[PDB]
Amino acid sequence: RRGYWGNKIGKPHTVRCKVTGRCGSVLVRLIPAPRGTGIISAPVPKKLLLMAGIDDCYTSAGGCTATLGNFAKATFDAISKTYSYLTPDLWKETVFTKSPYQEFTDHLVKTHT
RNA sequence: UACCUGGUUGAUCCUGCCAGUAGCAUAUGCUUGUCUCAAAGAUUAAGCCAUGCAUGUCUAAGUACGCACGGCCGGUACAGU
Repeated sequence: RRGYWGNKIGKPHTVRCKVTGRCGSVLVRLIPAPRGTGIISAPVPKKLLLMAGIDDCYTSAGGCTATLGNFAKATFDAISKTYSYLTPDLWKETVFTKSPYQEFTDHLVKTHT
């Protein structure tokens, strides 16, 4: 989930909110950034965030980032939390639409599992 | 540009320092066409010093008998310089 800096002009360029993600003494602090600053990070998370389409970000690390297996999994952990972070936009209540499992069950009553 | 990478082990995750990285100002090595700007015996010995120079000054208007120059003849405030 991508978001904006402090104002709108369409097409989100950065992270919605300031989030973290930890994997066994490594953590990352993805901080939002204004347009055109580029991704300011180490080489390892610069891969992931660039592929994500998050084109602007400030970061900072803490702990042993030498063992990169932790470092990248902790980045990926942070990138997950974006839709698991509650924002005032999402406060309006969902309509609880029926599941595809329910509606399309008619074709699956043959022998299908 | 709010950034990290290598090194303790058979292998893994930490703690931790060492090394790598960029700027700045002094010395030094090697090299060097053209253009502008210019810091420069402070670091150490506020150690010691040859020679040369670096503070003098007169307007119509303080004092002109320089045997100076000049004079158009002088002085009688008395010339001009």
